[PDB]
Order: sequence, then structure tokens, then C-alpha cells
Amino acid sequence: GKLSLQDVAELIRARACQRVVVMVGAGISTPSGIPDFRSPGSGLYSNLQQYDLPYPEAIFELPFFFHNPKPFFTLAKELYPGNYKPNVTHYFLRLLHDKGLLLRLYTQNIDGLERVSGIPASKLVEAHGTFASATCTVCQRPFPGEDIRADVMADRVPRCPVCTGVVKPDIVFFGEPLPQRFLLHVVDFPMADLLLILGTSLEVEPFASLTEAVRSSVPRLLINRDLVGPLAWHPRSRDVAQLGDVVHGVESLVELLGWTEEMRDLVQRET
Ligand SMILES: [Mg+2]
Ligand SMILES: [Zn+2]
Repeated sequence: GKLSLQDVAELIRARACQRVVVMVGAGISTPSGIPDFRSPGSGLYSNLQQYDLPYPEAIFELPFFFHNPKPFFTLAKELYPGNYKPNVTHYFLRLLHDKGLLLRLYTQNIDGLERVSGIPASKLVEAHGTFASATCTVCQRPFPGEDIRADVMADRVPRCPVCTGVVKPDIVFFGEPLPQRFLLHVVDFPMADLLLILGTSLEVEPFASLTEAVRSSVPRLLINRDLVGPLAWHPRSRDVAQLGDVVHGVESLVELLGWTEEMRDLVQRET
């Protein structure tokens, strides 16, 4: 390709990339042991098979939730903050933020590990929602996710202190609109001077096609097992793919940036 991984690192070292936009998916959190509720032979999957569900995805369907919210709250309990820990990929993104280079981080994940790694909410677009906040299904009052933590950990369906309605985490269910902050793409993508794509199969719209929203003068760096989605289908001259294990790819980039010590120190502070 006209650009290498090292070329991208050198742009960053020269401070030519002050406004990095990042897109991440499930691939970045596999190293943290996040279980896939859809995958046969996880504890979460087997746990979900005691409920009268037609398929595991029904836990993200509203008509099922209002019939019985307990299956969804089983997933909430497993993925609620505290259970899992960020990995090097998350800390790399935290370093980008610390260095003042992160414009915005778009995530498909609901594991909340970006927040745990210390990336401020204002830098995040959690495209599938989050457990950091919740909303009463009846009166629409917002609450911090901490307010329902105890109920969640005790297998009690959390209820609103005003109207007693079920309080549901701000996780996006099928048919629901994307979160309001998704429309930050309108300003972020035209402004980006680098796009980083990590650990996503780019199979789902409209998240996938955000890759096309950056300018053609702007490099798109993919760190992923494979070349996927619009990057595969509509490649551009300044695209760079570092294909293989995501953690190995990130560590390669860290080396080319010359950020080995800072990563070491960050990780040690956080762990
Ligand atoms: Mg209460
Ligand atoms: Zn209420």
C-alpha cells in the first residue's frame, strides 16, 4: 500500500494527527474474557436457556422485556461494571486520550470498558448504549446506573422510586433509535485527520459505513483479524491494514509510536 503502519505512526509522532476518531467492536474485548451471550457454551448462554426465549437475541426485544425482564437482567448482572477489566487495547485508547489526540471513540460494545480505562464520557459514543445510565420505562426519568446496581446484583428487577415502573439500563433494543450521541458522527468524521478501526467485523449498519465518512486525504488504519466491510469493498489509497491478532497489532503500533514506556506506566497505574 502507498502507506505502511510505520507511516501512520510517523504522522502521529509529527503531531500531524491531532484529531483521531476511533471505531471499535467486540474484537477489542475478547482478551478481557467478555462472554458473547449468543455463543453456545458460554456461562451466559447456558444461563439464558432456563428462560422461555425463542433465541438468545430476544433479550434485546422490548415485547419480551415487558413480558419478563429477568433474562435481560441476567446479562446486565454479568456485564455490569466491576466484573471485567480493560486490556491493552483499551489502555492504548486511553493513552491516545491522555496525549490529547482522541477526538472521539465510537464503540459497538456494551461492556463499558472504555469508561473503566478512564476515557471521559464526552469522548465516547456508545452506539449500542450503556449500563452507566438507566431510564424508567413508565415515567421516563433518567438515573445513573449506580442507582440500580444493588438490585441488579441481587437479582431484583429495579423499580422507579417515583412511579415504581421497571428501570431499564440505557442499552439499545431492537427497533429502537440509535442513541442521540451517534449523530456526533456528522461533525467528527469530516474533522478527523486519522481513522482507527479496531476489532470489528463491520457487518452492521449504520456503524459500518461510518468508515466512509472521513475525507480521502485521511488514512484509515484497520487492526483486525481480517479486511472487512466497506474497507474491503471500497478501499482507498491511504488505507492501512494490520491484520492478525488485535492485541499484537496494537502492540506493534505502540512500538512504532515509541510509546512502550508510557503504556507500561499507564497499565501499571490502572492495575
Ligand atoms: Mg428504590
Ligand atoms: Zn418512573
